[PDB]
Amino acid sequence: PNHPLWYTLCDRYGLYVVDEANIETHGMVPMNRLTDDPRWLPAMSERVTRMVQRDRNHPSVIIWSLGNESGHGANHDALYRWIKSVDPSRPVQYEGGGADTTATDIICPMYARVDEDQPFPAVPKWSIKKWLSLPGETRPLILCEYAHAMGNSLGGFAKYWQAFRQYPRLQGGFVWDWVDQSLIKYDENGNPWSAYGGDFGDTPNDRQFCM
Amino acid sequence: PNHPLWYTLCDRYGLYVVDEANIETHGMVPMNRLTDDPRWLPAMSERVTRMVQRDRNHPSVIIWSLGNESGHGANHDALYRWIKSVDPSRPVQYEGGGADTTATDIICPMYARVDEDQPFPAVPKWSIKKWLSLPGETRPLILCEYAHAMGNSLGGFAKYWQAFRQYPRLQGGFVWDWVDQSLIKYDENGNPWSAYGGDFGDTPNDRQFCM
Ligand code: NA
Ligand code: NA
Ligand code: NA
Ligand code: NA
Repeated sequence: PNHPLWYTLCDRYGLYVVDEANIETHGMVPMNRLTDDPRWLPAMSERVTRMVQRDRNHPSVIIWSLGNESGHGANHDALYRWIKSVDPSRPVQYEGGGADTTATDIICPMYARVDEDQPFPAVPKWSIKKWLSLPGETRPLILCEYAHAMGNSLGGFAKYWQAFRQYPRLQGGFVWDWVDQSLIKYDENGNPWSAYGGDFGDTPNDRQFCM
Repeated sequence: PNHPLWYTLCDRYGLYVVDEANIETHGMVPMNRLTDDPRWLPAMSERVTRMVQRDRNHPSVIIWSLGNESGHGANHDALYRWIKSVDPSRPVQYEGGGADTTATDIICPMYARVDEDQPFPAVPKWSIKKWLSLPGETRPLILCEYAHAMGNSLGGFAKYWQAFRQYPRLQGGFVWDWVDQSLIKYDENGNPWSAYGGDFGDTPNDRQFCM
């Protein structure tokens, strides 16, 4: 959840908002180790429920998200249903556990390609065109993350937009991402420069991957 | 319907058969002028019912077809349901009126392209990949006709097969077609040659389009 003024500005300037719970357990092995554990349901529940209680009156918020990169655990299904029950006005989405689980109203993959399948075990990223028509599948597809804009990037961006326009159920996506997470450091003369991972003696680090 | 021995040979050698009623009204304007007319329902009914009565015991017949290029009329819907009622063991298909009408269990277009849409009014031929995932669509797609093999042709054949293998619900198609409809004629020296439309003083004719 963002600083509260963000939603005010989105209401007034006009931007659709996905409001997302502060839950990410990416570094767990497997990713859902905590989110499938009932011991962690109370902590997770508050991050979902208290977001809804705060932001439910903002017209800019159109979709609730259960968090990010926390696998798919039973705690997600419980909290999916909680939101559906208290606020039927907004779809609920969540990418973890393969982007098309029982905890999401929207097929919301990250970095699924337009034409190319990436058939990873358990959590495949199908071609978005292919994903829509998998047997029994009927949901809209909106990428929660796509076109990773790291350094000299956005090659193939047009391929996404051609597909979005041709396919009714491909309803777009959210580019990753808006702004480089670089930080200002200063040389001996006080001149500023842009710093990334490892520049603060921080270790281990992931270097330029924050930009 | 074919010569009775055909089905016997398909049973024994092993080929899947689409058994198709002897109904084509292509030259009508619009194409469904007779098939939407209840005065023509008796004649149509016999071409469907007497086919089913004859061929229903052949294992090679896996799909019934209501005919070809007769638009989509109320007579098709009636006869679709008749077959569904008398023989639940086989899907019923029919391409007329846009290939995805209420008279077909299978999306069965003719010459719909792999990636390219052809948005004709009333009867569009969508890209086959796109067709599968149109809102509310769930049926399998098998082209009743594709890859028109007229003369020096079958350019782009590989493109269909790549799509068929990638997409579960793209389950193939039937090439148009097996054998040139050329006829032997004899020259002044009694030497045989292959003839097509117009070579018998037949007019109007459609020349080489029979091959
Ligand atoms: Na679209
Ligand atoms: Na990053
Ligand atoms: Na297939
Ligand atoms: Na022909």
